[PDB]
Amino acid sequence: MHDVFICDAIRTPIGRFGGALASVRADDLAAVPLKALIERNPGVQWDQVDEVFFGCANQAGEDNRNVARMALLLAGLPESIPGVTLNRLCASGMDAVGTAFRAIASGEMELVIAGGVESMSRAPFVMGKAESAYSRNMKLEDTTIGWRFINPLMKSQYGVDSMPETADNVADDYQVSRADQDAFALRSQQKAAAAQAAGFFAEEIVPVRIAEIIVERDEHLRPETTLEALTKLKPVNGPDKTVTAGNASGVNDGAAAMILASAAAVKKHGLTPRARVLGMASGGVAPRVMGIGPVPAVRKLTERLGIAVSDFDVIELNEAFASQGLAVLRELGVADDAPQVNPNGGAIALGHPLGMSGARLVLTALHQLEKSGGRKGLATMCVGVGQGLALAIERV
Amino acid sequence: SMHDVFICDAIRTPIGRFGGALASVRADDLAAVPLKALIERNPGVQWDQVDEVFFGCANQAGEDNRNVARMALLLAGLPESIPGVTLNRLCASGMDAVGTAFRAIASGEMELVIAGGVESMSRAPFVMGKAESAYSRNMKLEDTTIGWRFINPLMKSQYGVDSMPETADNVADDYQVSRADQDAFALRSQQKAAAAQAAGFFAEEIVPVRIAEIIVERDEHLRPETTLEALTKLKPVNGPDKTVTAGNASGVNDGAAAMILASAAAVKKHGLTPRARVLGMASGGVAPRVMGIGPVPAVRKLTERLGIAVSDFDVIELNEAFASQGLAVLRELGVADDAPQVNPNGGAIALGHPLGMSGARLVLTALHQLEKSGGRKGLATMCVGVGQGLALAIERV
Amino acid sequence: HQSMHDVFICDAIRTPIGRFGGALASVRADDLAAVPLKALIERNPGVQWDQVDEVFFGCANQAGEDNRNVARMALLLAGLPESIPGVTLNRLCASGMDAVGTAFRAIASGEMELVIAGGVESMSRAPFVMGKAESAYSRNMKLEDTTIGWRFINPLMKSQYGVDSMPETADNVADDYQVSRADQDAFALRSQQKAAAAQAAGFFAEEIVPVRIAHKKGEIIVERDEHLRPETTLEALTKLKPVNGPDKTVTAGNASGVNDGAAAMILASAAAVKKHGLTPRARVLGMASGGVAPRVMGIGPVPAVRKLTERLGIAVSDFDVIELNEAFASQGLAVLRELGVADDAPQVNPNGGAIALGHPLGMSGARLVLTALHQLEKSGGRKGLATMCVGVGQGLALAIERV
Amino acid sequence: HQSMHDVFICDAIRTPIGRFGGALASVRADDLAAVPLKALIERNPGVQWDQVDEVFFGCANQAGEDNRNVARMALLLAGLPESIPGVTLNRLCASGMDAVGTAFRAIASGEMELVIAGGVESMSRAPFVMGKAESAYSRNMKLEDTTIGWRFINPLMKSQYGVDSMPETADNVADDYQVSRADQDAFALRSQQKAAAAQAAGFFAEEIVPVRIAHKKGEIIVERDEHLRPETTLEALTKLKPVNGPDKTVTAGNASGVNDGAAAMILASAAAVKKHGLTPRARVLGMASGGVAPRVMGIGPVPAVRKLTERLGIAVSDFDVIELNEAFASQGLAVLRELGVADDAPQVNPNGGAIALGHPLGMSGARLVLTALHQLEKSGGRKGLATMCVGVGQGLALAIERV
Ligand SMILES: [Cl-]
Ligand SMILES: [Cl-]
Ligand SMILES: [Cl-]
Ligand SMILES: [Cl-]
Ligand SMILES: [Cl-]
Repeated sequence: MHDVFICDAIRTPIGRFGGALASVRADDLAAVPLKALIERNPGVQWDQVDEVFFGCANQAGEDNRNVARMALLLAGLPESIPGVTLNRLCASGMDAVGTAFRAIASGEMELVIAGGVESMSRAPFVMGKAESAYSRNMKLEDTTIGWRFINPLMKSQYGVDSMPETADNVADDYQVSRADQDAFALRSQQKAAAAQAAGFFAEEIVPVRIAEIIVERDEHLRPETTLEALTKLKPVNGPDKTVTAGNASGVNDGAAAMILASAAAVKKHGLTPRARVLGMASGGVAPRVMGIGPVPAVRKLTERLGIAVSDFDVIELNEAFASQGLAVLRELGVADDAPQVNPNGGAIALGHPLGMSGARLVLTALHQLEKSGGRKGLATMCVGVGQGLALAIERV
Repeated sequence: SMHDVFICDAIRTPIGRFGGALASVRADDLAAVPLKALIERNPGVQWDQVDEVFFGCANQAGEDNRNVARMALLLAGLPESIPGVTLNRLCASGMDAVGTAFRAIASGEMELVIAGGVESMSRAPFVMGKAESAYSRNMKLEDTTIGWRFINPLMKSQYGVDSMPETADNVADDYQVSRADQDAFALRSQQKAAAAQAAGFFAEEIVPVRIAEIIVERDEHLRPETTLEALTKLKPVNGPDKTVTAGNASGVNDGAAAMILASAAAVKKHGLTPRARVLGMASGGVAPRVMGIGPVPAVRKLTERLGIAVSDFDVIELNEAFASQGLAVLRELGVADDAPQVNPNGGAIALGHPLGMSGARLVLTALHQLEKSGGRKGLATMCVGVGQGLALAIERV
Repeated sequence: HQSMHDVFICDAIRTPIGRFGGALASVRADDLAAVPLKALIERNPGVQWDQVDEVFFGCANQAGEDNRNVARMALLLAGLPESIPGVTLNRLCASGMDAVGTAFRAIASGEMELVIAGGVESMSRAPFVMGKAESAYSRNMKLEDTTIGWRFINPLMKSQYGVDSMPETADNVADDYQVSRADQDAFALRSQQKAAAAQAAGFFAEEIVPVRIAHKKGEIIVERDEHLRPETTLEALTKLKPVNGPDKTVTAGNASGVNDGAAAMILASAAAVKKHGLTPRARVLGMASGGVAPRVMGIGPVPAVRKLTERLGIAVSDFDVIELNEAFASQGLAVLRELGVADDAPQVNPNGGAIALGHPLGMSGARLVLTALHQLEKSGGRKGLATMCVGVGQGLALAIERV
Repeated sequence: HQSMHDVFICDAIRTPIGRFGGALASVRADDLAAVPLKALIERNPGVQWDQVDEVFFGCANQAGEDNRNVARMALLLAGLPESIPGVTLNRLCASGMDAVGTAFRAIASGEMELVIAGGVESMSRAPFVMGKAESAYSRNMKLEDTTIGWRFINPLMKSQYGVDSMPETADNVADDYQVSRADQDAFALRSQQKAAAAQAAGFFAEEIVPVRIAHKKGEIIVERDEHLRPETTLEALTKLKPVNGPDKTVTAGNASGVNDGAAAMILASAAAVKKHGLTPRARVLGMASGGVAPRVMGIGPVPAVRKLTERLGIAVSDFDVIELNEAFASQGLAVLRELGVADDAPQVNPNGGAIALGHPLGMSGARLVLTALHQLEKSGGRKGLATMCVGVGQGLALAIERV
C-alpha cells in the first residue's frame, strides 16, 4: 500500500437557488476550482495527472456525460488526462475523495484530483419516452431535488419519503425536539458568520467571474438568525412535525476540488502535503430514516481503524437537517454542541449543493485541523435512500 | 499490505435492441435482474456482509436516476444495510465499476463487493433546461439516448462536438482504415457471434429477464444474415466520401451485468469459487475528435505498469463501438486485424452496446473465454466518448 | 333596406372516421381537412373555383398541425386558388356545425354568394402543450395533453363552475335527469345496430371519400368508418365498468370515442346555384345556440333547440329527421326527454350516431348536417334538425328543409 | 319581416397593449379576455345580461390559457350568465375584426339581437407545443414556440407556397412593390409621433380599461399602452439593421412587435338598443375578405378593400378615417399606393398604429374597429374603413358609418 496525501484544495462560494451562481453551467462551474488548482501549484507537471474524479448527484443537465472529463477539458488540463464521475447522491464529492485515495493506495495511480459539483439552480426537467405510438401519457418531472420516475416497487417496499419527511421520521424515532433542532441551526448560523468574518471561508474560496461580476462570498448564510425567528417557523410537513426551512439546509450551487498524491508524486511535483487519508467507509439504513446513515458508516470506519470517535479533533458532520445531525451525534456519544463538531458551522448556514458538499467537508475538516493544531479529522454525511459515508484523515 | 482480488460468479441479461425485447423494462429493475440471479446462484453467501455494490451507468437522467446502484440492490431484495454507488465514464462505466471494486478490496477497505453496469437506451428520457428568464422563448427538448446534449459553446469551439460516428470517420481518415477492412471486421464479428450463440456460449453468461410472463433469453441485436455484399451496399452515415455505416458500427441497446469480487478471506468464508484474479486497470485520454483510439494510451499504461506485453494476453476483448476504431487500435498496438485472440466470440457490432453495461460484459466474457480456451491472461479495453480509453487485465486461477 | 337571401346546401362529402391511433392517425390535420375539399373539386366541375368567397372550417384544437387557421391551410393544400380566403371557428364539439351556420349567415346577409363549410379534427395527433416559465429558474413547468378535456386550468373557473371531465358531466346529467344505466345501454345498442345496417346498405359509402395513406410498398386507401362495433350486445354493454366509479353510469360502451375525420359541403345563394351549375339539395332555415351550466353540458341542446324552434315557429315533432349528437347516451336521452321525443323515436339518429361512428370534435357538427340531409333524401322527408352539446356548457341547433 | 336588420356598435373598451414579457405578461389570456367584458358590464347598467345572444372573440393561438373556446371561458370568468353562448374565431392577425363582422352578420340575418364581439392575444404567455410520438420509444420529440410564426410546418406548404416568416413577407412586398427603406422609416416615425400625441391628448385613455396587477409590496394599475417609443427619430430608425440582411429593408423599428391585449364591444339591433338602454354610435356597413400569395401576405388588404367598396358602392376616398394595421411599414405603404391613397394622407391612422401601439394578433382587429369609430366621433367624420393583412396571404376589411 502507498500513503496518500491531500495537498492543495479550493472551492467556489456556494450560491442560493436562482442566486449568484445560477447563470453558471455545472461543467463551467466544476472547471473553476480546477483552474485555481493549476494557478496555485506551479511545480505540478499537469500532463502527469492520472485521473480527475468528481462527484455529481444529477448528471441530466449541463453536467451530463461525465462532468469530470468535461470540466478538466474546460479548465485547460491536457486532453491526455482521464476523468470519471461518481454518484452517491449527497455523498458524491466525498466518495470521489475516497475513490481517489483507494486508487493511489493500491498503487494504481500517483497524482489525482478529487472534487464535486452541483448546479441545482440549473437542474433540468426530464420527460420519459412514449412507450406506444400516440401515447397520451407524457409528463415533465423536475430534477432539482427528490424523487422522479418513481418505481411502484420501491414505493411499496421502502416508501418514497421526501428528504424533509425522512428528517421528521428521524426526529420522531430518535426523540429530537424542535427546540434542540432550532438551537443547533442557530449555532450553525453563528459559527458560520464568525468564520466568514475571520476570513476562514475566504481562504477556501476561489471567486467566480461572471461575464464582469465577481462572486466571492457564500450566499446562503443568514447571520441575522435568532432563536425567536426560528421558533416562529411552521413545519414543512404539518403542525405536529418539527422540521422547518430554518433547521434544514437548502438547495444550492457550488464546486470544490483537491489534489491527492503519493509520496513520490508529492516530491516530483513540488506539492505541500497537508494530511494523509486514513480510510473511508459506507453503510446502509432504511430509506425512511436516511439521516441516521452516518452511524453505521462511522462505526465501520472507526472499528477498522481502531480509532474512537472521541479521538477526532474535528468532526465535520453534514447538516442536511438538524434533526439527523443531532440524532447521529447522540448515537455516537458526542454532545449536541461539542466544540469539535462543525466549529465553523455547516450546511444549514452554508447550503448543500449535493455533489459538492462531501468534497467541501473533507477540505474544510483539513483546513480546521490546520488552524486548530488538531491531528485526526472525521468527515461524515447522510445519503438519500438510506446511506452514510465517513472519511478520516490525519494532519502531517 | 495489498490483498489479492478474485472475480467469482458473473452473469448478465441478454442485450436488447433499441425499442426491442427489453424496451419495457425500467433501468433500475433491469439492473436488479443480475443481482437477484447472483443471490439465487451463490447460496453460501451471507448477503448482509456485502460491503458495496458498484454499478456503471452513462445516463442517470431516467429511471436510472439518483444512484441506480442503490436503487437496484434494494429492488433485488438485498438488505437495506448494503451501500451502493454509481460510476459514469460513459462507454466504460461498467468496466470502471469492476476496476473500482477491485481497488476497494485491494486497498484493504472491503472484502466482498458486487460490480456491474446497466443501460436502458430505449428508455433514455428527453431533457429540458430551466428557463433563464421569465417568458423565455429559448426552451428546447433534447434526446439523451446517445450523443451530445446541452452543448457548451466553449467545448465546441476548442475541441468540437463531433458525433460518435463522426469521431469514427475521423479515426478512419487519420489512421487510414479502409471501408473494405471495416466491412470485413464487421462480418467477422457477426460470424463469430453467431457461432458463439449457436454453441451456447452466451447462454452460459445469460440470466433470463422476466416481464410481467414474457421471458427474454436471447441476445437480440445479432445479424447472422450479414454478408460482405450487403455491407458493401450501405451508404456512409456522414456522407458519400466517408466510411462509417450502420453495418460497421454498433447500435444503441439495453442490458445489465453484474459479478462478485472477493478477497481470499471472503472467498473462503462465503463458499465462493474464485475464477480469476484482477491484475489492474488503467485509463487514458485522447482528443475528443478521435475518441475511438482512446484504448491505445490506456493499454500502454496498464501493460507498462504490469510488465505484460500485449502479445502475452490469451484473450483481448476490445469493444467494437466502430470497426474503424477497433482496427485502428489493433494496428497501433501491433495486433493483426483478424488475430484469433481478439473478440473470438464477436463483439458489440453483433451484440449491441448498452453503454453502462458493456464494460462489465467485456470483463465477464473475457473471463468466460479464458475458461473455455484454458488461457491465462485476459485484457478488456474500450473507447469512451469525449476521448478516453480504459483497460483492465485479469488472470484465470 | 335589403332582402335576406335564401341559402342552399349543395354537394357534401366526408372522410371515414378513424379510431384514436388508428387508420387516419398518420394523416396531418391540415392534409386531412384538404381531402373533402379536393373531393368537392373533383365532384363539381361546373364550379368556377376562383369565385369561392370563403372557406369556413370548424376545429376545436388548433395547437397542432391544425394551427394558424386550418381553413386557409387546407384550401391551399387542396389546390384551391390562393385568392380564396378562409377562417376557422371553435365552438369545441359544435365547431363544424357553427361553420355551416356562419357560412349561412354570411350568404343570407348578402355578403357572399358561394362558400365551403366544414370541420376537421385529428385527435390522434393532438399535441402536448407547455406553458412558458413565469420566472427565471422556475420549477413549475408542466406538459399537458390536448387530445380532449381540460388543460391550463384556471383556479377561478374551477372554484366557480368546476372542471368536470366530459364523462363526469355525462354522469351529472344521468344523476340529475335520472337516466338509468339500462336505458343508456339500450340507446347505445340501437346506435350500433342502426349504424351496422346503414353501413351494410352502403349509406355511409355514399357520404365518404377514401383517404390515401403513405405506406411501405405503395400507398393504400382507408374507405370505411373504423369505430363501429356491429357485434355489440346488451350483455357486453351491461358488463362494462363505469368510467368514473362503481355507482356511476357512463361507460366506454355508452359514450362516443376520440377520433379523426374531416367533412365539407358547398353553400350557395340562388344566383350562385345558377352560375355554377350546382344542384341545390336543401335550404338552411336557421341556427341557434344556448348555454347551460358547464357541469351538465350535455343538456345544452335543449335551450338551443327551444330557441331555434320558437324563432322559426316549427314544433320539434315536425322534423322528419333529428340528428342528435351522441357524445354520451345519458345526455342524448336527457335531451330527447326534455324535448318530448321518445327514447327510440324512429326519426332520431336513424342511421346511428357517434356512439357507433365516433366523434372527431371539429368535424362532427358538419357530419350531422350532411347526414341529416342525406337521410331526408333517402326517406323523402322535408325538414331536418341537427343538434349537439358543447363542452363547458353549450348547445347548437341547425334546421334545414329539403328542396 | 324579411329585410336585414341594421346593426349598431354601442359601447367599446380595451385593455392597454403590453410588451412581450412586460406589463400584462402575468395575466392569463382567458382572464385578460374577461377584463373588457367586466368593464362593459359596469359601463352599461341598462342591459339585461341574460339576453346576450352570443359572445364572439378572435384569438390566433388557442393552445395556451386561451384553449377550448376562449370566448366562452372569458364570459364565464367575467361573471356573465352561464346561459350566454360563445364562439372563438381564428383568421390569424384579423381574428378580432372577423369577430366583429361575424357578430354583424348574425344580427343582420335576423338570428340574434344583442351580442359582444372582441379579441384577445397573450403572446407573452403563448405556450410551447410538442407533437405526439408516432412510434413507441420515438427519438423525434421536439418543442416548438407558438409565440409567433410557423410551427409543425407541412412539407407540401413549403414546396408549393413557401413558409416565409412575416418579416420575410414584408421584405418581399418592399421588393415587389418598390417601397424604400426611407419611406418605411418615415411612415414608422409618423406612427410614433401621432401615437405619442394621441396618448398625451388622453385619446387612448378614453378607450382603455386599466388592469390591476399584484406585486409583492401591493397592487399597481397598468393604464398606458406600453409599446410606444415616443423618443423615436428618423436618425435612430436609420441606424437599425434589416432583420433579413443588408440589401433588405424591414427592421425592428419599421415593424410592429409581439404583444398582449384584449378588447370588446357591444353590437345590437335597433330593438335591442331600445330595450337595453344602449347608446348607438355607428352602423356596420359590411365586411369582405380576400386572398393573396402567402409570400406577399402584406398586400392582402387590397383585394379585401376592393371587394367591400365595390359591393357597398363607396370609394376609398369617401372614408373619413382609414385604420390600416401596421404589421410592417412596407405593406402599409404598398396597400395605400395600390388603393390610390397618399403615403401620409391625414385620414389614415391619425392616432398612429401598430408600429407604435403593438400587435396582439387576436385583439388588433377589434381595436381597429373601435378606434376607427372613436376617431370618427372626435373628428365629426361619417364613414370609416378598418383593414388589415393576415399571415398565409389574406386581407380583411370592415366599413362603419357614424350614427
Ligand atoms: Cl435528491
Ligand atoms: Cl454518448
Ligand atoms: Cl374537450
Ligand atoms: Cl403567426
Ligand atoms: Cl384612431
